[PDB]
Amino acid sequence: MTCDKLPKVPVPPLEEFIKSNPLQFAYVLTDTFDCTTRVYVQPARLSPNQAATALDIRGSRIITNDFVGGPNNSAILNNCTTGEKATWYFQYTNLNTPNGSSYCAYTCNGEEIAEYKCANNNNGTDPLQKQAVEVAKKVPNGDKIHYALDNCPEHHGCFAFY
Amino acid sequence: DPMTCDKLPKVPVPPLEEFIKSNPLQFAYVLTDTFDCTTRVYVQPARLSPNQAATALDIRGSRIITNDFVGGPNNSAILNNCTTGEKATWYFQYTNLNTPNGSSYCAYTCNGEEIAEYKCANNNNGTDPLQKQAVEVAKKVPNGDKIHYALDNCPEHHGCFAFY
Amino acid sequence: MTCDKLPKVPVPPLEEFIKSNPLQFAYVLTDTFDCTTRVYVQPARLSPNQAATALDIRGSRIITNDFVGGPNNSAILNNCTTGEKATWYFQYTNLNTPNGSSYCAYTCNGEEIAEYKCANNNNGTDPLQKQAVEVAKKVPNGDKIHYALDNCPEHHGCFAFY
Amino acid sequence: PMTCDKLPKVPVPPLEEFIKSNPLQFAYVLTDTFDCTTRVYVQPARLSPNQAATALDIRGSRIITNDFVGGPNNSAILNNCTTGEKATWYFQYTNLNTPNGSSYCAYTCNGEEIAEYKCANNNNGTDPLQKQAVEVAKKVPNGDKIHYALDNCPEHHGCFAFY
Ligand SMILES: N#C[C@H](O)c1ccccc1
Ligand SMILES: N#C[C@H](O)c1ccccc1
Ligand SMILES: N#C[C@H](O)c1ccccc1
Ligand SMILES: N#C[C@H](O)c1ccccc1
Ligand SMILES: N#C[C@H](O)c1ccccc1
Ligand SMILES: N#C[C@H](O)c1ccccc1
Ligand SMILES: N#C[C@H](O)c1ccccc1
Ligand SMILES: N#C[C@H](O)c1ccccc1
Repeated sequence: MTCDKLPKVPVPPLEEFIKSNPLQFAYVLTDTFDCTTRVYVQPARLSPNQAATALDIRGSRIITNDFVGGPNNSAILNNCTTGEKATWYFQYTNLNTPNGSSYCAYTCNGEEIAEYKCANNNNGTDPLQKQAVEVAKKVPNGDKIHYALDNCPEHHGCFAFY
Repeated sequence: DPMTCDKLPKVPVPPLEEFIKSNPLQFAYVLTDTFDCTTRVYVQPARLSPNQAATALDIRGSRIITNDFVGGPNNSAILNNCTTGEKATWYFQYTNLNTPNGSSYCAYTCNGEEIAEYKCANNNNGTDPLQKQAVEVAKKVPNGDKIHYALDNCPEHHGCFAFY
Repeated sequence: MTCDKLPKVPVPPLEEFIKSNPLQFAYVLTDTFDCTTRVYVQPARLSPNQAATALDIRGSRIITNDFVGGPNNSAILNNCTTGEKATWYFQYTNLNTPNGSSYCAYTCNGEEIAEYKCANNNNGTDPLQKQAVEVAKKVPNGDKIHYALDNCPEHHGCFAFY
Repeated sequence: PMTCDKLPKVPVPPLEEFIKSNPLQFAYVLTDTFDCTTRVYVQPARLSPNQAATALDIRGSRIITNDFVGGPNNSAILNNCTTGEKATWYFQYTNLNTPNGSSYCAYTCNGEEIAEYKCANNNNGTDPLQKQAVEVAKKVPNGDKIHYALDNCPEHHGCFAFY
């Protein structure tokens, strides 16, 4: 199983992602997205390109990425700070079930997995996440994939932010 | 024209949904320099949130301030700084969400008779006439002289419309 | 004619300002000092630095700055709420004439005028005020200088305050 | 027993005596409004037809203003510049511009109880007259509300008399 051979389910409508807000990454690859909250934003009223934006929030820090649909069930991300581009795919999505939402996404380095993000708002109770993670772990560099929520800063009265 | 911060208008908090449909907004006028060059995103409570508090995100480049909020009496929103634990009682001077010309509002929090903070948000490049008259009224209360235009000389973007 | 090259008359003795109290600004640059009454205050008895204070009063709002002499006939202001400093000069003073008092003061942003206050207590009848305003308007940013006393709030029995 | 209508009514000193005292702070007041407050007196405007002086009551960034003219029985009649509301005030005592500075205590009455009380000084409350005046006014009806007005005041930013 090489990264480029992973499932690429269709991107849900943006409204499905927004109804899921907010989410937390239960499993990631690199340490960048440990202890992170995901929020999805519609495009600004006056945005000429009408791109949506993904917010990755870690305490007082935030990574932002505009995204648009691309070929082969892909999302193409534009890093708003650096202009860096990346092609992402969904291994699966399971948004807005009666037990909440989960998904797992990935970007590839040819055959290696460059980054992995599994999000949920049900504390990892979705059976699809278990299965997806085990499958992702056996991809080249999938050894790095880890539970992302172990040693996270203490909160000060907010549920989803610190 | 109301004289002190305690006497400003307090319109009903619109349903969260009206705010979320306005996402994202920018702050055209603020009181302290904390909220210059800032984009606001409203977020619904997490599914498993015990208190069902919504969250206001104040995003300035690569930095974020977060505040959970819930309804309070007299059309108040009570905020909880997610990083500090610090509480603040806010009100809306006016809201004008989701018009054919977009959304604007102005919100504030008082230190008694003075204004401690002020946030005028819009997604229509400051063209709502309500916003202009709101800013003029707020400036006249104690400490209101610090309220200023918040979007001069902000950093350059890298491909994104609403973030940098 | 740029702001850094405007006239800089000697700051009169404090007593001359206090004998003028209260004044109103006839012409100002920003909107801040519209519909505003100026009162000058002597240092407190126990003040170590013996700085005098300028009070800018607009309804129930007050802006306060201690000030002291600086070089080149400057007044250095200390905003009492922030500790921010600003360097002011007098374009002219004409205090305590038989037709009352007037002056025009200004603070620069290099070659631009950042703020302008022309005060009087004679309903703007000092011919010096008209010439001074005409000169300052020609300076960069000075196109914003405007008459400050149109459509001010109505009073409830007091002459100088509302 | 001492009631408000029966307190001392010393003559109002000339305005210049108050202006020479500027600025003052209130060490004792009745209502909450006049805590952490600086008092500044202003002469009438040149063009003011009635020539009423003005008292300024400044608390941080907020100012209350009252024109005043002398009335009967050593009274000052105050005109709130924002409401147009009138109040008759008196001085329990004045001690302006001694070699130890200035102090006074003034009051206004709701019949036999005291509606407001303002004890000003520019000497950190060291005038012996001031202690005595306060003890007396506290025993008047409602005078139990009179308190020290300078306990937990906001921190300053380089000015001495304003914050
Ligand atoms: N999670 C995650 C990815 O970075 C992602 C994928 C699609 C759209 C936005 C963001
Ligand atoms: N899992 C789960 C919660 O609903 C949750 C917790 C933190 C951030 C987003 C969502
Ligand atoms: N802080 C701030 C915002 O403008 C705000 C956020 C939620 C409710 C009221 C006001
Ligand atoms: N005004 C306005 C725009 O719609 C706007 C611009 C930047 C960020 C949010 C919103
Ligand atoms: N008018 C005016 C200025 O703010 C100013 C100038 C000199 C001294 C005090 C205040
Ligand atoms: N000009 C003039 C008057 O004397 C005046 C009017 C209002 C405030 C200060 C002074
Ligand atoms: N202190 C005090 C009162 O407010 C007052 C009394 C007489 C004159 C001016 C002001
Ligand atoms: N008493 C005393 C102080 O020195 C003081 C402080 C502020 C204003 C006037 C006077």
